[PDB]
Amino acid sequence: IVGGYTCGANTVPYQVSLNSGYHFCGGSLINSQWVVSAAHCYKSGIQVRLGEDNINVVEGNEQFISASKSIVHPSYNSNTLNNDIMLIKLKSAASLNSRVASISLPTSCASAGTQCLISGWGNTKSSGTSYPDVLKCLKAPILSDSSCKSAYPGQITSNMFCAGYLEGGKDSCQGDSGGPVVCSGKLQGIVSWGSGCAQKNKPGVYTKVCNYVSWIKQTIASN
Ligand SMILES: NC(=[NH2+])c1ccc2[nH]c(-c3cccc(OC4CCCC4)c3[O-])cc2c1
Ligand SMILES: [Ca+2]
Repeated sequence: IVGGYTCGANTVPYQVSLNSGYHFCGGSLINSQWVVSAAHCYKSGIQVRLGEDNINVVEGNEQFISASKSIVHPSYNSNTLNNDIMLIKLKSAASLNSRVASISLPTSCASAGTQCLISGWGNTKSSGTSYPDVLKCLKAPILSDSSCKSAYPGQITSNMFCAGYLEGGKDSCQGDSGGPVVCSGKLQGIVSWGSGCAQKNKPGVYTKVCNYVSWIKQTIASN
């Protein structure tokens, strides 16, 4: 996160770290055995880490659970990043409490102007790499489709939305991929891509979760 602040230990209880010997993406806990992330974060050998704050130290509250299966959306296109969503089933259910909790799926899409919280252990510099130890947060508004599309002409599909600041300085970045964009207590986005990080007129692009609520439910129900 660039231009973000320290969230505070466990203040974001649905945030998970996807790890394979190092943190590479984020994800959101939606129920004791399922997490939602970005299809582009897929790999084998993923251990899901819950109750994390500082990713390099064990401080208590952490639950490390291996992933049983990752389900990349059947229509994910790695060249356009359209349908950039994946579901991971955990080997065992997580113990939920106030430090580890799931987040709710939306009943409706959100509108431009809605303020959302984005979190992650991704890069904090726009020019260079600086990865934090603790979880960073950023409050960002969903942008209008005309501003999104004027920013990335021909690259936005209807399963994407832009959120951020066109002046630059505050944005999500690499390492945050796969994680949550929560608005009014509902998971509305998944960190997906953008051009550089916190650059002027290049806001972040997120996977529009409201368009997959039925797919997520049908898939969890059949697995
Ligand atoms: N400007 C933004 N709001 C933004 C948001 C998410 C991003 N993710 C990335 C990104 C860049 C290089 C590699 C990535 O994923 C690989 C790391 C782990 C496995 C996949 C990214 O997600 C850039 C990037 C930029
Ligand atoms: Ca830790």
